[PDB]
Order: sequence, then structure tokens, then C-alpha cells
Amino acid sequence: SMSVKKPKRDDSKDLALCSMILTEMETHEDAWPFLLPVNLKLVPGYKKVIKKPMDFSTIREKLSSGQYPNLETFALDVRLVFDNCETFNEDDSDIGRAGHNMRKYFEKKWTDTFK
Repeated sequence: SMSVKKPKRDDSKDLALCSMILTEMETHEDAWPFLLPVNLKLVPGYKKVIKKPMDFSTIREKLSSGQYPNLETFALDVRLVFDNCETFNEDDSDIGRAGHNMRKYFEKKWTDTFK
């Protein structure tokens, strides 16, 4: 509350560390469904169904231009990529499986780096 603060967690490396996690996600062999925005002209149903599209290239641009206020807003956009994928793709599809694999990969790096 006013003039009463918990001790200061060092957040000065968060930007660099989220960049490293994102590089590791970008270079994973199963990243290909997630590298670029879904083409809304060429994929029927996507525009109407997926209210907030997100992809790794869009996160990389937001990261590089100071559009994440903190490391939690960064994790929210990564998770959004996988939540969108589960909404649109069957679990038993190449893209569906890719999404589960990447979410697992992300969540481990996240815990090991920050928790």
C-alpha cells in the first residue's frame, strides 16, 4: 500500500531473457505453423473465429519496439498463439500436435528461467 512495498525483484534482464526464449521458440523444428501471421484472405473461417490472432513474428516486433510493459504480458501473447491453435486445429493434426509440443517447450523454458 502507500509507502509499504515488497522487496524489489530484479527485472533488468527480463527483456534479454524473453528475447532468448523467443529465439529458441523461432528455431524449434515445429515452429513453422507459428512463424508468420495466418493469412486472413486465404484461410476461411480464421478471421471470424479467432478474435485476437498472434504469431512469433508479431511478438518479435512488439518485443523489439517496447510494446510489452512487463514479462507477464509477453507470456500472455505466447500462450495466445497456442490457445488460438487449439481453437482452430484438431489435436490429431500436424498443426494441432505442433501447438501442444511448442506450448510444452515454452512452459518449461519459462519456469526454468523465471520461477
